[PDB]
Amino acid sequence: KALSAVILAAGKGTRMYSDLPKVLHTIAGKPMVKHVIDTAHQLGSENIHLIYGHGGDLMRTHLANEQVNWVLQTEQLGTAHAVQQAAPFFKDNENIVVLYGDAPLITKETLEKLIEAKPENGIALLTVNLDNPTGYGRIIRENGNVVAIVEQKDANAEQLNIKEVNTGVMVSDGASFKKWLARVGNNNAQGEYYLTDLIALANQDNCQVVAVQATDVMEVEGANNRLQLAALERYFQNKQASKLLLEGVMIYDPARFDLRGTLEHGKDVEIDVNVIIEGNVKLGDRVKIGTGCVLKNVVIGNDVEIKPYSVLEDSIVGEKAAIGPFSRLRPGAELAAETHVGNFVEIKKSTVGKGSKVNHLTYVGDSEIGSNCNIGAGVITCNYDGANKFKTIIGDDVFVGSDTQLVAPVKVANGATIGAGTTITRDVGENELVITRVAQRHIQGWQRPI
Amino acid sequence: KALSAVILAAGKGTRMYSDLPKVLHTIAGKPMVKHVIDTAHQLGSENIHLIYGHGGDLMRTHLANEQVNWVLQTEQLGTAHAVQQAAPFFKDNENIVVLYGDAPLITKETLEKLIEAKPENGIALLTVNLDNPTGYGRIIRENGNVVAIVEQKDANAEQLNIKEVNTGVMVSDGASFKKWLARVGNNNAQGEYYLTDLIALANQDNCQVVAVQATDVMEVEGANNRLQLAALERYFQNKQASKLLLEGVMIYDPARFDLRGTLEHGKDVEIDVNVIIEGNVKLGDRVKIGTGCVLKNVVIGNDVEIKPYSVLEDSIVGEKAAIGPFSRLRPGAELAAETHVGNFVEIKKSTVGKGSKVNHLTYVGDSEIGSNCNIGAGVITCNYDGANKFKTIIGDDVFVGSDTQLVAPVKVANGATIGAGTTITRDVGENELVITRVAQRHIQGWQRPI
Amino acid sequence: KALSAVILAAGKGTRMYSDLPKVLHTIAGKPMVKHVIDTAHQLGSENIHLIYGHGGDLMRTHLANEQVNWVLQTEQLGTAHAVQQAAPFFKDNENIVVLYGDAPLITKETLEKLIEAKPENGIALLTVNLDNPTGYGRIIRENGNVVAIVEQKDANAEQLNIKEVNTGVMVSDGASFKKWLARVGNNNAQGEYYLTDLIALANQDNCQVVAVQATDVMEVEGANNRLQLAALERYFQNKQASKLLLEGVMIYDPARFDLRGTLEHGKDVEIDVNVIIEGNVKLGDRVKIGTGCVLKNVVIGNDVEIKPYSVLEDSIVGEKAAIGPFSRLRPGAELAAETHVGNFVEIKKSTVGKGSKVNHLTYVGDSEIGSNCNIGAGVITCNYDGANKFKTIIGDDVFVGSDTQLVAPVKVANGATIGAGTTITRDVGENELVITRVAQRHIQGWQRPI
Ligand SMILES: O=c1ccn([C@@H]2O[C@H](CO)[C@@H](O)[C@H]2O)c(=O)[nH]1
Ligand SMILES: O=c1ccn([C@@H]2O[C@H](CO)[C@@H](O)[C@H]2O)c(=O)[nH]1
Ligand SMILES: O=c1ccn([C@@H]2O[C@H](CO)[C@@H](O)[C@H]2O)c(=O)[nH]1
Repeated sequence: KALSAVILAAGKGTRMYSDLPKVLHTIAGKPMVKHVIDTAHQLGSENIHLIYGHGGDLMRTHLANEQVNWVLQTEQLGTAHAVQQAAPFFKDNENIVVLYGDAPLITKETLEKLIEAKPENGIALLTVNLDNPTGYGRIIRENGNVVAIVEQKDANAEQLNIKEVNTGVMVSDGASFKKWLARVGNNNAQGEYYLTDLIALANQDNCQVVAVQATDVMEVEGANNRLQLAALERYFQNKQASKLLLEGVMIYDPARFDLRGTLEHGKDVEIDVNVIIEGNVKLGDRVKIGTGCVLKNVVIGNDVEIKPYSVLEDSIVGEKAAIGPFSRLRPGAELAAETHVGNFVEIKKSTVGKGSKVNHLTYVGDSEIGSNCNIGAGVITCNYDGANKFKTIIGDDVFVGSDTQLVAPVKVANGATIGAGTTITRDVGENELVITRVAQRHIQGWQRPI
Repeated sequence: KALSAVILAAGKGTRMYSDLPKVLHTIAGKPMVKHVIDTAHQLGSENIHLIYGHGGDLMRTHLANEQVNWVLQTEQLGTAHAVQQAAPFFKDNENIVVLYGDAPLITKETLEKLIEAKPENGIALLTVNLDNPTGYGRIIRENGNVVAIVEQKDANAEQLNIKEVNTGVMVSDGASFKKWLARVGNNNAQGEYYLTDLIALANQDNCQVVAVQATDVMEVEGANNRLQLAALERYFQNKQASKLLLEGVMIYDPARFDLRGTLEHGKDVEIDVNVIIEGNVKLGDRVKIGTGCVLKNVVIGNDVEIKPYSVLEDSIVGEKAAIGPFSRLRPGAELAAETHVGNFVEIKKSTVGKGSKVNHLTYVGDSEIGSNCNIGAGVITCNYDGANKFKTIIGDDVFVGSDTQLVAPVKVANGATIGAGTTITRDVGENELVITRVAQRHIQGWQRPI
Repeated sequence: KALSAVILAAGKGTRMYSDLPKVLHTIAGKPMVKHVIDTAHQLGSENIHLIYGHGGDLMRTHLANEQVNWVLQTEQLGTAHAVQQAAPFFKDNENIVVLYGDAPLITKETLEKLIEAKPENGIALLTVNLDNPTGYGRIIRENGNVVAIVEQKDANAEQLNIKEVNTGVMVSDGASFKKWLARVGNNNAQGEYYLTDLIALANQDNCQVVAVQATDVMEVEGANNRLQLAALERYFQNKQASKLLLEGVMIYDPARFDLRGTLEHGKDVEIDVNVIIEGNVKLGDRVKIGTGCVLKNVVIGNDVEIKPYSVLEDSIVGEKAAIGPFSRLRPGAELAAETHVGNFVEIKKSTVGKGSKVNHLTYVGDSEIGSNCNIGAGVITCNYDGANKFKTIIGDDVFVGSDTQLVAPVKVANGATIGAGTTITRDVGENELVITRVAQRHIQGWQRPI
């Protein structure tokens, strides 16, 4: 049958000591709540009811394009109250899964088991075994069913030894939720309407609740502060790295690798220590990434080596190119096959054609460079003082001598040769040689401070 | 009552294989002994007696400004002998705490408990529970008192199972120390005067010794070699990072963060992987530090982003500034609000005014730059060959074209415009445009090696 | 008696998802099989029989200079079959040790114990204690001898509890191997000729097999995929770092240090976080390496500081030199004593004499620079457009003003002085001052876009 999700995300997150609400803090570059939404979506959720409250404005700006039902909870009177805000929108005969916006590691596969285990008119409850279950409600199994969740202060001696514990994530049909939520009270030390009480209410109705253990403890872990969040981050990165290693990516040290987005890869890819991969990155076969590199939204072709301490964003690199070390590709950098970009070089919004080299101490911006060009050390594309940023066009087989300033807008045609120390403001023709006539004063017998 | 400390720091540290004495090796950028001195000071110690010996000269040069009594122990005849060197300076009715210069992680809070537990005319002894106590003297409790410390080779079968062990750190009043130290002998396998024997001597006098367990084992851990020192370092950094995370600083990976000094911070600070913070650093609200950055003695204002692989020392950065990646601020760099410093830029002992940008391949040294200036790619401030390093003064709203050499001393007044490829040796006036007249030779039909 | 080794290395390594065969994947920059070969050599092996098959061509190109007997196994019919391929070459009265090309951490010291324990006409079998031995053949000791290796599916209840397990590495004399290998059958679920069966065959002959436990479990661990390989890598680096720390090298964080080759060092060497050492590196006394540095095949003299994010390859650095941060030494860089190389500087195949400084934004290639020179910011050595790369010769006590282009081939004699913004194409004489005569246009009252 159909499925929808409710995600509890209204919390202030006081112990984060932040201007943001609890669930907006990122794991691997994405808000915690976004992880949970995505997981709900790939589960097949038809609707996703997002219970929000604190930092409402920020939730709306940060998650503006999310396909969720925005359910504003004006006061946090308990998890049952929270879910009840969305209950009018539950279809009677759809399953509903309740998830928490501050528990981002929960997997599709665990939630599929949970949903599959749910008996008709009953509940499937996700539990977890802890080594120290102190403080948490103990699962009481009679036969293969949960008959009680006994809190810390009520448990007798033997019940205290139970390691199976309640996570609060559960599945039931919409009609059952509507019925039981109306029966939850707040007669307890905290004065709150707890979703937990649905288990007792289900048992009152002679309805079955079945326990499903989560395989991994960290899966169901929340973060109330940034220390806990950093542990979740590390668990997430390790799991991402392990998957990549098992797919055949050589990662020299998985504890020193960060993926913040998606990585598509070929075979025999080698990624050295302290690399960060951000947004959507695609690497071909035999790509080697040296230590310290940062790649954000890039496509790298087969057989490319990126040497250490290179930073690339919104860029495309063709096969057999060589980049680095200390290279910078800024958005719109498009390097063709067999290009060479070297140390202390910055390329911005420019195309560089096949075989061309830009190997030292150079800025190329808003430019088109053709094939088999030689851009010397110290070359700079610049503009006049004024308005917009105009274009430099360099054709094929051009030599640009070291320390040349190319003053846009200007065009240098095929086969041209420009001498070192030149300032180019006028168009250079095909097969034109331009050299600077220097005037020098030579003084003999100049003794330096000895 | 009053308190003073004795710190044992005379050891050669042979297994460090170093020219330095044992306690001078650093943890988080500070000599191990300096950690212990600081802790003794914040404990409220009136005097701090530093027992030193090996590497005496180096101890004096490295710790010249420390407020300690320099007690030179000519021969290491045992820990009791060491403490006895300082005993003439103990006040009869002050408490004395004995600490070790090679155990830098001991905390104020543990030492406060220890001092509080000390019975009148008695001793408080710091103990620790080990899982493998082999080799260490076992604490023998009869009632709530220590009656013996039984060494490895003397313990019977059941005493060998005791996990509580002697650390050697202890508190007693000055008069008691003077009395008992005179009674310590060296009749043992090593021929040494052990401070340990004070427990036996106290019991002989019908004086009470009380055990106080250290909460954390690493707290009381010493370092005899650099492997052990690296473990202490890692424990220290983890503890520093955890504190920061609990105060609301987002540290992407606490195992890849180093603090070597003090960090003051606002809210919503984000610190990426592999950052090093040195000396005194102050970060405002919403500061983002990218991967690989090194900040030593800097003040960073609100809303500043430092992009990856930037190195900053002795510098000030105003609010909303943007630095990096690959930027270098050397001592005396002062960047105003809303400034921009980009890749492969070095700024030394210079002020840069509000809104100004220095975005590529540039060296600015000994300069004053005003507000809303545009310093082009390839610009260099330089001096004549000779003596001292003179100043370049650039006013407000100045455009400096790419690859300009500014030859100090020189002044460029408000609103001036300098063309690319220029050498400025003479003062430029207000609203003066200076462009270089190039002479070029153009040769048509120059065929390059095809 | 004499010794030879057999190394099993024929495997395809399907789960690496690579074009390379299993054993060619690197640990610390060297193929796994190369580790095992080296270990066999330092053990004193007279012959090393390398059983190879899959990726044969790549094995030959990658290991072309290895002193091994190339034994091509056309089909992998089991470990006994593999060893039998080399058996015709075993000397009757030499010991033979069988090792695996995908288990690179096995040590000389463990293998020496194994060989020493081998009884005459018997076998010494390397075993290991696992906490979860499920799936592995259990060692059955009767007295001090192995009488059976009982596989998982045959073991009774009590045998399943045995933690001692078979590794497959073993030593026996050549004659015994020849005899027993001919008697191994393939009557089993997998249809393979297992080397394991030698233990049963030895017992049939009333020959003694003795177990020798490996001290470290990781020692005998293989890698079937890149996840397992990364764990081996991390174990290896940690062990290398621990050895260095115990020799007196200060490594700020051993988990963030990589050695890929050999390191020779003096005393009081300090290596900050995230350093990579490759090939053969030699560091003198008091060398400090800052964070992020990469050193490949370099010699560094006493008292050199390399500041953060410097990359050095095939270079020599004299005593008291200062490099970095953000410096690049490319192959053939030779820096004399007391030199200074600064940020965004690239030096390639050049000698730089004593006391000389090259501190910013500079490329020096194919050059000789003498002593006490001052190479200004923005200086570039370049060539004419044409063929080979010619040499720039700068003598002693030369000042080269900022942004000078030195156009090879050219010579600048002792004591010469070159002004900023100069293009040098002609030889400069001793004590010659060369300054550029600029022509500038000055326009007063030029109002910039306000
Ligand atoms: O009324 C509530 C109660 C709890 N929760 C969320 O559910 C999680 C578990 O209590 C917490 O993160 C909390 O913010 C809310 O969204 N609304
Ligand atoms: O006579 C001594 C004996 C020991 N200690 C120090 O006390 C510590 C514990 O023995 C060691 O680090 C040692 O250097 C000294 O300063 N003087
Ligand atoms: O016939 C064989 C059987 C196994 N092995 C190698 O021995 C190791 C243990 O089976 C594996 O890595 C496998 O590749 C081979 O070289 N030849």
